[PDB]
Amino acid sequence: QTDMSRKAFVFPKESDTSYVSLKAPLTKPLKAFTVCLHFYTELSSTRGYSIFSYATKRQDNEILIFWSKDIGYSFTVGGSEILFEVPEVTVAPVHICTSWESASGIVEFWVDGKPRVRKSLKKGYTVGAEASIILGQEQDSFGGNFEGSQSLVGDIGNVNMWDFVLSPDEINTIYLGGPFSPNVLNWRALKYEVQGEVFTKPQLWP
Amino acid sequence: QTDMSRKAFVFPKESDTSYVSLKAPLTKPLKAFTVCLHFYTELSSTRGYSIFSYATKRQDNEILIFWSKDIGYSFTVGGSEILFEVPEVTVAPVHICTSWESASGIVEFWVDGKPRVRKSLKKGYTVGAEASIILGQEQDSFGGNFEGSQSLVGDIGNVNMWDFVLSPDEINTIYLGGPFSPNVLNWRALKYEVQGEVFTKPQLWP
Amino acid sequence: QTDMSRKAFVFPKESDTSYVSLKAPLTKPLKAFTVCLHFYTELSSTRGYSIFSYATKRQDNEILIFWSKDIGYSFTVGGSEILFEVPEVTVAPVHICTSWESASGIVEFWVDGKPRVRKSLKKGYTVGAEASIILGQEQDSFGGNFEGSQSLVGDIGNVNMWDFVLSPDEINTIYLGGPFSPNVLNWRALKYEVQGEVFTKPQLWP
Amino acid sequence: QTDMSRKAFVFPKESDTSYVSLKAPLTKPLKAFTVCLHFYTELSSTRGYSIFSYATKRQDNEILIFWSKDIGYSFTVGGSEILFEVPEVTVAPVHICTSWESASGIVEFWVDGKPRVRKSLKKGYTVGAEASIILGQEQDSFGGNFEGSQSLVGDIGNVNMWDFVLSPDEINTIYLGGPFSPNVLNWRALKYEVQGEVFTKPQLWP
Amino acid sequence: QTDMSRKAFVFPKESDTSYVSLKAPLTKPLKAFTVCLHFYTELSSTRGYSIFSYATKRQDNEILIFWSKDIGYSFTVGGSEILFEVPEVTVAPVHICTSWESASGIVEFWVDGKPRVRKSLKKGYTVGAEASIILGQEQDSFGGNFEGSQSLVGDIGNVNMWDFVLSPDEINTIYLGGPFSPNVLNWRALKYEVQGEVFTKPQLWP
Amino acid sequence: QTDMSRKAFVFPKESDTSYVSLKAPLTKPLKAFTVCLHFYTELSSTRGYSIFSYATKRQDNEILIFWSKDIGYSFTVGGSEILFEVPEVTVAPVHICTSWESASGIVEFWVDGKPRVRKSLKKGYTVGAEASIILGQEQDSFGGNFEGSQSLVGDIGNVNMWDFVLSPDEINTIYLGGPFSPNVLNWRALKYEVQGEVFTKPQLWP
Amino acid sequence: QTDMSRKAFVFPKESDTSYVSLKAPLTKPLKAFTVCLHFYTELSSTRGYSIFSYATKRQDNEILIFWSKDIGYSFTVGGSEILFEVPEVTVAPVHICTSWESASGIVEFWVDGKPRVRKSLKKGYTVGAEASIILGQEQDSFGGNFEGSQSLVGDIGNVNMWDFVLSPDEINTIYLGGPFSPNVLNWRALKYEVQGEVFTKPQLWP
Amino acid sequence: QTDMSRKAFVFPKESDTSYVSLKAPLTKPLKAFTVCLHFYTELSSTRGYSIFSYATKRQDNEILIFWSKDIGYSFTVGGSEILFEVPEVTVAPVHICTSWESASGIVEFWVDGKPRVRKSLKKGYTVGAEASIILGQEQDSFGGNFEGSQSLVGDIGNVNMWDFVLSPDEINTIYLGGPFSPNVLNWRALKYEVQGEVFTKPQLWP
Ligand SMILES: C[N+](C)(C)CCOP(=O)(O)O
Ligand SMILES: C[N+](C)(C)CCOP(=O)(O)O
Ligand SMILES: C[N+](C)(C)CCOP(=O)(O)O
Ligand SMILES: C[N+](C)(C)CCOP(=O)(O)O
Ligand SMILES: C[N+](C)(C)CCOP(=O)(O)O
Ligand SMILES: C[N+](C)(C)CCOP(=O)(O)O
Ligand SMILES: C[N+](C)(C)CCOP(=O)(O)O
Ligand SMILES: C[N+](C)(C)CCOP(=O)(O)O
Ligand SMILES: [Ca+2]
Ligand SMILES: [Ca+2]
Ligand SMILES: [Ca+2]
Ligand SMILES: [Ca+2]
Ligand SMILES: [Ca+2]
Ligand SMILES: [Ca+2]
Ligand SMILES: [Ca+2]
Ligand SMILES: [Ca+2]
Ligand SMILES: [Ca+2]
Ligand SMILES: [Ca+2]
Ligand SMILES: [Ca+2]
Ligand SMILES: [Ca+2]
Ligand SMILES: [Ca+2]
Ligand SMILES: [Ca+2]
Ligand SMILES: [Ca+2]
Ligand SMILES: [Ca+2]
Repeated sequence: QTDMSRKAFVFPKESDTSYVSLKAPLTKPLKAFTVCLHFYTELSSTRGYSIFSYATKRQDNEILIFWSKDIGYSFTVGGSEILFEVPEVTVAPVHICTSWESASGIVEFWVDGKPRVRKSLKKGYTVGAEASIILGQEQDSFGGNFEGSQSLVGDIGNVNMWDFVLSPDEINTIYLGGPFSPNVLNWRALKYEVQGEVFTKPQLWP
Repeated sequence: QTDMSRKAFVFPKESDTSYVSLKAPLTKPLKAFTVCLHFYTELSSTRGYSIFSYATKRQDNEILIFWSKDIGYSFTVGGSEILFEVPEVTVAPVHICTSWESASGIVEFWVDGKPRVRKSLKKGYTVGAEASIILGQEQDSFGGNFEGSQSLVGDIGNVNMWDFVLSPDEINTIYLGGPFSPNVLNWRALKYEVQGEVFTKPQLWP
Repeated sequence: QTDMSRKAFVFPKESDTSYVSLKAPLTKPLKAFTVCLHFYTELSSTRGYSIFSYATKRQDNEILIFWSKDIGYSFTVGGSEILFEVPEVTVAPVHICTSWESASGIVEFWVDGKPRVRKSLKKGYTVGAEASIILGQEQDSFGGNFEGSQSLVGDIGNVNMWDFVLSPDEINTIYLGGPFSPNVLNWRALKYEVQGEVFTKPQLWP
Repeated sequence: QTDMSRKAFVFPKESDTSYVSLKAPLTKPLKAFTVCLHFYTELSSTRGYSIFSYATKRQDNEILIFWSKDIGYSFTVGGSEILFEVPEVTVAPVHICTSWESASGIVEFWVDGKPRVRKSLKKGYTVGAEASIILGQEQDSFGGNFEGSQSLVGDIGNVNMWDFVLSPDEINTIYLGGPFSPNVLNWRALKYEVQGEVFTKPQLWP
Repeated sequence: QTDMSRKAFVFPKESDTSYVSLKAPLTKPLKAFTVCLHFYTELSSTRGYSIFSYATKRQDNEILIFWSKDIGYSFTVGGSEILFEVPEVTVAPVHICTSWESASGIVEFWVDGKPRVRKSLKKGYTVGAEASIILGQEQDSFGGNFEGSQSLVGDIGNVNMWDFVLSPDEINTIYLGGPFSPNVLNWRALKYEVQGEVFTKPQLWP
Repeated sequence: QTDMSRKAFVFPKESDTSYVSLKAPLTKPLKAFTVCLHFYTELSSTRGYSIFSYATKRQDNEILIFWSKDIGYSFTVGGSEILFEVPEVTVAPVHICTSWESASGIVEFWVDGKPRVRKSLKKGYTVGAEASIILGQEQDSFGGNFEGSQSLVGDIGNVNMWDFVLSPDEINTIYLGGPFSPNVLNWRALKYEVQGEVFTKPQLWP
Repeated sequence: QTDMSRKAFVFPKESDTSYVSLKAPLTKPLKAFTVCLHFYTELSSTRGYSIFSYATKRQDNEILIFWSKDIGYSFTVGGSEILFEVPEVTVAPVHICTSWESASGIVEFWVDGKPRVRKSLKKGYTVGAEASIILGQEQDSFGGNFEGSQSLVGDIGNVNMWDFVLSPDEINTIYLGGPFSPNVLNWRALKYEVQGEVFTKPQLWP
Repeated sequence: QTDMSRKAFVFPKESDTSYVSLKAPLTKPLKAFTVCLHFYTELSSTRGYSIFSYATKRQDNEILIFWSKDIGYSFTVGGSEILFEVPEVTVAPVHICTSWESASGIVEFWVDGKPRVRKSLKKGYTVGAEASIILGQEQDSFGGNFEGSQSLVGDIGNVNMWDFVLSPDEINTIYLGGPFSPNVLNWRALKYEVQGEVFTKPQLWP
C-alpha cells in the first residue's frame, strides 16, 4: 500500500494507453457509496472525458463520473445516467464528491463544497463488488477497450471511496481537509498499478 | 410531534403523487401570518413549481407561494396574486419568508435576508383556519387534484409559520438562525403525513 | 413631536390620495439646505416618481427630488432642473443626501455615501419658508393636485432637513447613522399629518 | 443584532467592572446545549478565570466554563462540576466547544478540535431558559456580584451556542471554519450590552 | 444484526453495572485469532482497566486485553500473561490490534499501526468457542463478578474479531480504514446486549 | 502661501473663463518633474477636457495632461504626445501621478496607485521654468486663448509638483497620503489666483 | 555580480537593438530547469513578443517563453512548442514561473500563482548549457538576428533560474517573495550586459 | 534618504558611543503608532538592552522597546511600562511588531507572527512629535546619556513605523514581506545619521 498524500497522478498527453488501475479487496456488493476526488484538466471546453470509471463484467459503466462537453457532469450507475448541467466552467482544480444510495436512489453531487440538488437514479439496484476501477480512461469492457477521445489529460488525486453516503457534515470536513477514514478506497493506503505514461507528482491544488 | 431539525423533505422525482401534508393546530382563523422556508430546486429555469400551498375547502389557493417561470415569485392569498420579479436566478438553496397582514394587506417578501418592497394584497380578508397545508404539490381541491407539472422537485425544509407578522429583526434571526418559536407550524415539533416518493434526509444547506 | 426612529412610511399602492405632509417649523427663507432620506421602491424601471416634494405658494417645484425614467435623479430648485443621470438602476433601498447653496448655486448629490460631481443650479435664488412639504406625491399646487402616475410606491423614511450645507464629513456620519441634529426637519421628532392609505412600519433597510 | 464577525471583545485590564452581557431570548428550558467560543489569555499560569458564565435566578453557575489554576478546564452545569485536567499550557488562542445532554448527562469537551473523553454530569437536569449570559466576569447573582480575581483578561470571541449537541462532524466544521447556523446565540447576529472597559477589535486568531 | 458503523459505546461513569455483551457466532474452537478495537479513556494514569474480556466457563481470562497502571498493556490468553510495556502515554484515542497463533504461540501487538515485537504465549493451546465477550468490565465468572476498579470509563468501538492472524498489510488497512470483513465479530453486523448505564454515541475518532 | 489642505477647486459650469492660475517659485529649467493631482468630473464620457495645462512663451502644451474622448489620458511634453489608452471609465474621483525624465525620456503614469507601463517621450528635451500653470482650461497662449470644449467641469485638487521623478514607493505614499514635500508646487503652501466662476469647497474625495 | 533587487530593465521603444544578455555560469547540460520572471507590457493586445529567449549554437529557440497574439503563452523547448492558451488578458504586471523536466517531459506553467495544467514537451531531450540568454529580443542566431516585431516593449525583472523543477510550495513562496536561492541565474547576483537603449529603473510592481 | 533594503546596522562591540539616530518627518503628535523591526543579538541571556528608543525633551522614555534580562520585552509609553514575559529565548534573529493606541490604550505585541495578549497602557496619552529616535543605545535625555550596559550588540534593521495601529492581517504581510507603506519611518526611504563604530552590512536574516 502506498501513501499518495500530497501526490497526484499526471496524465500529460492524450492517449488510450495511459491509465492507472486501483485495487479494492471489496467482497460485499455496494448498496451505497461515496466517491470524492480532485482533478484538474483544461479539456472541459474542448471535449468530454472520464473522471472516474468503475466497471463490472456485466456492466462497463457501473459507476461512471464523466464530463460531457457543453452539458456538465454525467453521473451514471448501472448504465443509467443523470446530468448535473454546468453552464459556466472555469479553469481551476475542482473537488467533487458524489454519493449514491440504493434504498432511495438519491444521488448527491457536490462541487467545490457546494451541493447540487438531489436527484433519483437506479433505486433498488446493487453495484457489483468484483470491479475494475480505472482512472484516466473510460472502460467499455472490464478493464479495457479505452477510447482516446475519452481519456483525462491533466491531474487526478485524493481519490477516496466509502461504501456509505457521507452526511453533509462529513463532506464539509472532507472539502476543508479535516480528518476522515475511507472504508473502500483510501488515498493514504492505496493499491494501484500504472500503465503507460502516468507520473506521480506533487499535487498542484492545496 | 416530530422534531425535524436539520432534516429536509426530498422530492427527487417529478410526480403528481409525492407530497407531504402538514397539520396545523389552527383553531382561530388568521388575520395575519408569516411563513418561512428553505427550498432547493433546479426547476427555476425549466418550469413553475409550488413552493408552499395552503388550501381551505372553499379556496384551493388560500395561501400559495409559487415560482412562475421567467417571472419569479408568485405570491397569492385568497386567490388574488402579486408578483416579485426575479430576472436572474442562481443554483443555490434559497430561504424565503413572507408575511401578510389583513388590517393593511401589506405583503412583505424576503429572500436570503433581503426584503422586497412591501405590496398590498387582499386587505381586510381573513384566511380560513380549516386548512390542508401541502408541500411538494399544487392542490386544486382540498388535499387533492395535484398537477404533476406544478410539483416541486428537490428539497424543502425549516417550514415555520406564525399567526402574526414577524418584525425585520426577527426575520433576520430566522435567516441567520437565532432562537425563535413559531406558533402555527413549527419544524422543531412538526405534525406531518408523507405520501408517495418522499424521503427525509440531512439538510444540504447550513 | 413624534420620534419616528426605526419606522418608515409605506405607500403600498399607486394612488393620488395617499400622502403625508411634514410640518417644518421654519420661518427664515432658506439660503441653503441639505435633505437626506431613505426610500425603497420598484418603480425605477417602470415609471418616474416623486421622492421629496417641497412647494411654496408661488412655485410648486420649489424643491423637487424626482426619479425620471431611464434618466436618473431630477433635482429641481426654484422650478429649474439638473439631472444626476443613473445608467444602471438596481433594486435596493437607497440613501440620498442633496445639498444646495444660494451663495454659489452648487448642488451636491450623494447616493449611498458616494458623491456625484458638484453642479451649479439657481445661483442667487432663495427658497420660500412658507412651504408645503409632502411625501408620497408630486404636487402641482401648494397642497394638492397630485398625479397618480407621479406618486411613490414603496417606502420612504429618515427624512432629515438642515438649512445649511453639511460638509462631506458630516454627510458621511448621516449615511452611517451617526448622531446628527437636523434643524429644519427632524425625523427623531417629526410633526406630520397622514392622509389616505399610508402606514407606519418597521424600516426594511438596516 | 450586530455582526461581530472577525471581531473580538478585548478585556485589557483586570477589573470587576468590565463585562459584556449577551441576550438570548430563549423560550424553552435547555435539555441540551453546545457552546463554542475562541478565547486568548495569558492568565492561565497566574490564576483561574471565567470563560463563559450562564446564570439563572435559582443558580449563578447554571452553566460555567472556568479555567482553574493548575487544574485546567472546569465545566459545571447546575453548580455540579467536572474537570478536564490540562497539565501543560501554551500562550496561544484556544478554541473550545462544550456540549451537554440531559438525557444521558454526557459532557463532550473539545479543545482545538481534539475531543476530551466523554464524562457524565447532571443527568436528567434541565437548564433554565431565563438566563443571564456574561463574558469577562464570573457572576454569583443573576446579573452581578463579580469577582476581580475571576475576571477574564485578554480576548474572547466567536461565541456561538446551540440548543442541541453538535455531532463530531459538525464540530470539525466549526473548528475548520466551515459554514454553520447557531440556533441560540450567534456571533453573526449578536445582541449584547457592553459595560466598563471592553473594546471590540479585530480578532488576533485566524 | 446492528450496523454500529461510526458509533461507539460510552461508559461515562465508573461502575460494576455498566457493560455490553457481544455475541460471536463462534462454534469452532479458536486455534488463532485477531482482535482489533479502538478505545478512548483517561484512566491510564489513574488505574488499570479492562479493554476486552473474553471468558469461557473453564477460564475467565481466556482472552483479556488489560491496561495495567504504570506498566502498560497486559495481554493474557488461557490465564498466561505477557506485557507490552508503555513508558509514556498521551491522552488520545488509541487503536490496537492483537493477534495470537496457537501453532507458534506468537503474539502480535499493534498500537496505532506500530508493531510491537512479537512475543510467545501459550504455544499449542486452544481457545474455547463457548465464550462470553464483555466490553466495559473485567469478568471472573462466565458473565459477572465485575470489579469497579477494573471497569473501563470512556469509549470503545470498532471492535472487530477474526479467527486468523491478519497480515501486516491487512492491519495497516484496519488502522487507516480500508475494506475488510471480520468473521468472528463484526462491528458492522454486531449482536449485543446493553446492561446498565451504557450509551451509543457518534465515535469521537475519525 | 495658502494651505489648501482638505480643499478642492470647484468648476461647476462649462465656460471659457473659469480658471485658476498657479505660481511656481521656480527659475531652474526642469530636466525632470512629477505632477500629481486628484480630480473628479463626469465629462469623460461626453468630451475631452484639460486636466493640467502648463505653458511657456515658446510652447503652449509644454506639459499638458488631457483626457481625450474614447482614447484616454493624452500626456504631452514640448507639444509631443503619447496616449495611455483607457477602455472603461468609472465616474469616481481619480488620482493621477505623472513623471517625466529628460535623461531617458521615460514617462511614468499612475492612476489610483496603479502604474501604467513606462513609455518614451521627448528624450533630451528640457521644460522651461518661466511657465504659466492653469487649472480648468487648456491654454494656447502664455495665459489664454481658452476653449470651452476643452475646459474642465467638476473638481480638481491636491495638485503637487516635484522637479524630480518620484520613485514608486514615494508615489504610493502620495496616493495613501503619507508625508511628502513638493518642491515645485505644494498644495499645502499654494500660490494661486482665481478668475471667474470658481469656488473652494471641501474635497469630496476622502 | 550586481544585486538587481527591486530594479527592472525598461525597454521603452520598439527596436531590434535594445537587449540585455544574461550569462549563466552553467557547465552541466540541463536535465531540468525552472525559469520564473516578472514582466509588464501593453503589447499583449497588439502583437506577439519574446519574454525569455534562451539559445544555443544548434538551436535558437532552445528555451522560449513567448506571447503569441490572441493565443497566449507559447512555451518552447528544443524548438518544439506547447501553448498555454489565455482567453482574456489585461494591462497588469504578470509574474510567471515555468518548469520543465526531461525525465517525464512534464511542463509546469504558473501565472500569478495559479498553476496551469501540466503538459508534456520534449521528453528525453536535454538543454545545452553553452547558452546565450537575452531579454528584450527574440533571437534567431546564437546572439543576434533580432526581429524588431518580436521585441519586448515595457518592463521585465526578477528573472531567476534553477536547474531543477521547484515544487509547488516553493513556487508559491516565490510568488509571495519568501526566501529562495536560484542556482543558475540569480537576480540578486546577476551577471548582465546591456546593449542598445535599455534603462534600469525602480520596479513598478510591488 | 536612503533605501536601506537588505541592509542592517551592525553594532559589533559594547559601547556608549556607537548609535544611529533616525529622523521622522513626523508632523503631528501621535494618537497611535506601530513600530516593526528585525534585530539579532546574543545579549538576551547576559543583560538587558534597548531595541528601539524614542524620546522627547519632556520624556526620555517616550516610546521604548527594551529587553529586560530574564523577563522579556519591556514595552513602555510615556514612561509607564508593561511586560511581555518570555521564559525561554532562542538565539535566532527576531522580528517584532508593537502597536499602541491612545483611544483605548491597547498595546499589541507581536513576535515572529505570533500576537501576544492585548494589554492596556496609558489610555488617553499622546506621544510627542519632536522626537529623537535612536537605535543601538537607550537615551535618558533628549539625545544622549547612553549607558553602555544598555547598548545593543548585534544587528537591527527593517525598522518601519506607522502612526496608526496596523490590522493583524497587515502585520502578517509585514512579517511575510508583502507590500507596505510606512508613514512615520520607512526603511526604504530612511533618513539617518551614524555615530561611532557602526557599520552597514547585508542583513543576516531573510
Ligand atoms: C458519455 N457517456 C458517459 C454517456 C458514455 C461513455 O462512453 P460509453 O461507455 O457509452 O462507451
Ligand atoms: C399562481 N399560479 C396561477 C401561477 C398557479 C396556480 O395554479 P392553480 O391553483 O390555478 O392550479
Ligand atoms: C417630472 N419632472 C419632475 C421632471 C417634471 C414635473 O413637472 P410637474 O409635473 O411637477 O408640473
Ligand atoms: C466552580 N469554580 C469554583 C471553579 C468557579 C465558580 O466559583 P464561584 O462562582 O462559586 O465563586
Ligand atoms: C491483573 N490482570 C488484570 C492483568 C489480570 C487479572 O485480573 P483478574 O481477572 O484476576 O481480576
Ligand atoms: C491634442 N490634445 C487634444 C491632447 C491637446 C490639444 O491641445 P491644443 O492643440 O488645443 O492647444
Ligand atoms: C513562432 N514562435 C512564437 C513560436 C517563435 C518565435 O521566434 P521565431 O520562430 O521567429 O524565431
Ligand atoms: C525600564 N527600563 C529599565 C528599560 C528603563 C528604565 O529607565 P531608563 O533606564 O530608560 O532610565
Ligand atoms: Ca464505458
Ligand atoms: Ca468509451
Ligand atoms: Ca394546480
Ligand atoms: Ca391550486
Ligand atoms: Ca409639481
Ligand atoms: Ca406633477
Ligand atoms: Ca458564580
Ligand atoms: Ca465568583
Ligand atoms: Ca476481575
Ligand atoms: Ca477475570
Ligand atoms: Ca486648445
Ligand atoms: Ca494648448
Ligand atoms: Ca528564434
Ligand atoms: Ca525571431
Ligand atoms: Ca531613559
Ligand atoms: Ca538609561
